[PDB]
Parts: sequence; C-alpha cells; structure tokens
Amino acid sequence: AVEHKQLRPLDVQFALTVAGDEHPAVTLAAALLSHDAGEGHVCLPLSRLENNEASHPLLATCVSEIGELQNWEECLLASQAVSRGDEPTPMILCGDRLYLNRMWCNERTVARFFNEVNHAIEVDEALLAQTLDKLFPVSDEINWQKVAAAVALTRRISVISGGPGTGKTTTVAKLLAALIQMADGERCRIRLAAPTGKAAARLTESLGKALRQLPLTDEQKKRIPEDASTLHRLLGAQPGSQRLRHHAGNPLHLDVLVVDEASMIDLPMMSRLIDALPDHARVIFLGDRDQLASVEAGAVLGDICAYANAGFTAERARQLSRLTGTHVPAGTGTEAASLRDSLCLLQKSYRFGSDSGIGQLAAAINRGDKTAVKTVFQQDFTDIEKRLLQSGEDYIAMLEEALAGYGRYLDLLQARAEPDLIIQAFNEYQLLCALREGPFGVAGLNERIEQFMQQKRKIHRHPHSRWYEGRPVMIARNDSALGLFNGDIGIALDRGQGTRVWFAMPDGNIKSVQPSRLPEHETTWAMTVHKSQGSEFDHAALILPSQRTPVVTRELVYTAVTRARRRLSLYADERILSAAIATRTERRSGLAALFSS
DNA sequence: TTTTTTTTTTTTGAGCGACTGCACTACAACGTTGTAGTGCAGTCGCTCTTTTTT
Repeated sequence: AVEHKQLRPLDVQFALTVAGDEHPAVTLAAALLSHDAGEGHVCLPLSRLENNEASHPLLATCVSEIGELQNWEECLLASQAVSRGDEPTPMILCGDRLYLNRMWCNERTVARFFNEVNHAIEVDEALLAQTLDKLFPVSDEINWQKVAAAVALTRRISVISGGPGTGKTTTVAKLLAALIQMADGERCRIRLAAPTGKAAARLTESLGKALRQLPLTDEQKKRIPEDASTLHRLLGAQPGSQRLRHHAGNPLHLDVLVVDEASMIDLPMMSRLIDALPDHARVIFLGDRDQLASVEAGAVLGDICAYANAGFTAERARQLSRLTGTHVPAGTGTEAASLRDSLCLLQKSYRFGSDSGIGQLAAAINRGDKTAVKTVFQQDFTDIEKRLLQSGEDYIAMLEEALAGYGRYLDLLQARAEPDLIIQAFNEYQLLCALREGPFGVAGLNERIEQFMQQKRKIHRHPHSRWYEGRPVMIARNDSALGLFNGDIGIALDRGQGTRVWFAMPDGNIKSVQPSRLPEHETTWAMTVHKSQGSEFDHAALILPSQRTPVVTRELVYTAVTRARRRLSLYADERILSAAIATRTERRSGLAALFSS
C-alpha cells in the first residue's frame, strides 16, 4: 500500500536490532513483518515477501552457504531469530507464514479455545422446546431468533451474528429467560461484558427494558443480571501494570457470560478473556459480522463468523428440528462441525424491511458497487439522498443542507425551551466524517459550522468566551464519578443559573453539569465513524474526503449506512464510493488455516 | 489512518556480647557418688554524635 512503503521508525529499529549482523534478507523480512503488525495483519505470507520485493534477487546474491540458501525458509532458519516453534525466538515460522511470538501464541490460544474446548452440553429437549414455545409466540414459519436461542443454550460457546435493528437484545432476553426457566434449582451467576462503557450502558438499559417485560418469579427476578462491565474492568486491568486479577490462576466465578459487541474485541483482549474462563462457563458472543474491524491488530469476530455462511451440520440440523419443532435446513459439507454449529446468522430485521432503503443499501454494500448505485438510483426509497461535493458551491450547499437538518434544533434553541427537547432534537441529525483534521475532518467541519453560525443570525458566539449558548460537546475519556462515558453528547445552555451543560442520561433524566466539571470537551457537529459506534441517529449524513485514503472502505460505509434509522445523506464522489466498496479491509491471519484442520 | 480504558498493597537490622539452662567429664569423698570446670544452645540488651566554608 501507500502507507506500507513509508516505513515507521519502529519497524526500522526492530529490523536493525533483531537481525543486526545477519543477512539483509532477515532485516527486510523483520521490517516487513513489523510494518504488517503495525498495520494490523497478524501473519506474513512468504509468497508476498518473495514475489513483491525488488531486493529478493539482491539478497539471493547476499547469502553464501553450501546450499546457497535459495529457499526463504532455509535462509530464515539459518539465522538465530527465526525458529519452527521450539526455540524461544522472537519470530516464528510454522505454516509458511512468519509472525511474531506473541501473535503466534495468541492465535494458537484462540484456535485451541475455538476448536477443542467447545463441547456440547446435553440438556432436556422437551422442556427447552416448551420454554421456546411459551416465549416465542410465532411458530408458523422459520424464526432465526428461536434457532439462535436454542443453539446458544445447547452448546457452551456460541456466537450470535446479527446486524442492528434485527432484535438482538430481545433474543438475548429470551435466551436468558429460557436459561433460567430450564435450570430452576441450579443457580446461574449471569455476567455481562462490553468493550466500551457507553455500549455497556446501552446494554444495561436495553436488558432492563427487555427483562421487565417477560413474566418472571420472585426467585427469577433475583437472578436478573445487574449490570454490564467493561472487559478491562471485568478482568481487572491496572493503569500501571498489565497484570490482571484473574489472569491465569483464579478464573472468574461465572456460570454464563454474555459479551456484547465482539466486533470491537481485538486479539490480545480475546486471548486475555480466554485465559480467564473456567472449564464450565458458557460464553455467548454478540456483534455484527460485516461491522467495522477491531481497533488494534487482529480480527477475531470476522474470522470466527466467516464460517457462518457454510451452514450447520447434518446432525445439528436434525437437533435444531427436534428442538425448535420446525424444519431447519442443513449445510452442505463438513469442515469444522463445532464452529459451524456454534455460529448463527440473523437475517430477519424487525425495525426495517425491504420497503426501507437502509436495509437494501446495507445488503448492497457487501455486494458489488453497481448494486449500491442501483439501490441509490431508482426512486431513492425516500430515505437516501446523494449530493455531489466537488467545489466550494457544493460545500455551501452541504452547509445549507446541514442547516436544514439542524433546523428544529436551532428552532428549539432560539425559543428558549426545555433542554430535554433540545437534546432530543439534536439526537436526530448527525454528520459522520472520516478523517480528523484538514478541510474534511472533525475540527475542520466544526470550525466551518461555527463560522457559518457566526455568519447567519442563528447562533450568537463571542470570540473570546469559547462557551457560547448552544455548542454541542462530547467527552473523550471515561468518568464513572460524573456518570458520563466516552461518546456522550452534551448541550451547553443557560437555564437561568448560568451556562451549564445538560446531558441526557440513558435512564430518562437530564443532568446539568458545570463546564468546569467536564474533564474533556470537543465540538461534535460532525462525529467520526469509529467514535459513533453503538449510538443511533435518525438522520445521518456521511461526508467523505476527496483524497484517497485506506480508511474509507466497505466496512466504513456499511457502518455509516447502519448508523441511520430512516434518512441518510451522502457527500462524496462517485469514484470514491465505487472504490471503497471493492477495497475490503482484509487482515491476513492464521485462523483460516488453523480452523480448517 | 481510524481508535480502547485501568484502580490493588506488599517490605524493611543483625552482629557483638552477656545470662542462663543442659550436658559431660575430672577428680575427690564415701566401685560408687558429690563437687567443679567447661562447652553448646536458646534468649535477651544494644546500637549506629557534633557543622560551615563564595
């Protein structure tokens, strides 16, 4: 790539330190491996190192041995830095793919956890079918939520793959209800995990509004899951040291663990979660398959759910037909029956059907770009609009459409109404940008919107105060003492006691905080797509930069599409939208070979 | 090129020198038994200054 050629100094110093007095082939291989580890690739295939390097004949002229070191494997194994997996070496070459020792150890740990430990918990099928019939009222046709709950209560380790607006939390509530109704005398210490605190708060409020609906008992309401914790807080991560409280010796005393939003779980956090689990806990993973990749290097949920497209097993199809009492189709072939049985696919979305263009655009994002052009083209479904952004007049038109989007917010701001309706109107329209700085980014769009509110008589702003009435702020760091998390919006206004920032809590109330009490504050007229995950907006507007960047890809446009409830606007070129769909963010990892055997 | 969060302390004096208890033999009083000196081991006090120059 373009960034892969510009070598970081970390990779260069790693290549100069590890290889040192060895051949320059080992130096180039270590530099390429460190650059691919910095970009997020887990493994490095030797075919790309052999073919896509211009210095490969030069290093073929550099080595001088009896066998001349013609093969890359012999040239790497001749050095003391690469071994086959026996010597304590930094670089490991096992399956014609070179990795580091930590990445290889975590990949083998994940493969052992998802290949060997996942056994089948055999329970009574009649009572489970009765609870599934008494919980799900629909029994006329195939319901994917009932099959997901059955395959999550059947096996120990199960992954539930589903998009937003498909009723995932209702399925989790039905799964927990059938789990408690199945094991009556046996106690169940249900635990909930989340990667971020805002997603944990959303999970808590969702399961709170979901579990009070289903009829329970006095002992069943006592076993309701209390709260969802962060993965760094559940495992006990420290700021100074990386030592966990439940690292290897004492596992967490849990019966079932529901980890929501597994798409934001990287490989080291997954390996640290795996080593903390005992030999009897059942884990249920939640998240979307086509969602955005993890933050650090690694792709756990995508490489797990890639085998969900094959289908179930021949015995598992009959098992699901005996459990659900319906006709469950079988998957052709058998490669890994445990992982293909542990997976599930949610296709029936309840908040949007084929009449809405959002689901059709999300289905056409994973397909070719011409399908997305046809989805935007015919009649627009009264949901998706496309505005071309090339010059300054298109920028003025985009600012005018943002004024038309923020019209109700400014109308409720100028009328001096209650802040709850102001926040409810601000949470309906949202801009989503890719980069941070420049003309296309967070601080650029924020400063341009502030200058446009200074131009037209909509918002009065003092240049030296920095706390004018009506500015939207967002927090960047978590603060459990104030009750606000990362990614929460606040609106600064004057209620009569001074300029204070009102925040909308997920409990339904509003909290008025002093602006001096805010630890972090950044203007949020346009959010990034990575930082807007978990949230939901009624009217979203994507703004893509004209400069070609590897950030704008298929998963970014998919997360921008699924962020909108009803209305979505676009401000991008046609060539950028055509190139982002075809360029998929692939991450080379050894999970494709370890799960295949 | 995008981004995620985290709250738990822990330890630290030992060698020098005496006091007393237990054992063990040497030697004289009455082969055996009482008196005396020495050595080994557990336990306990103690103790590690002072200061000002452009």
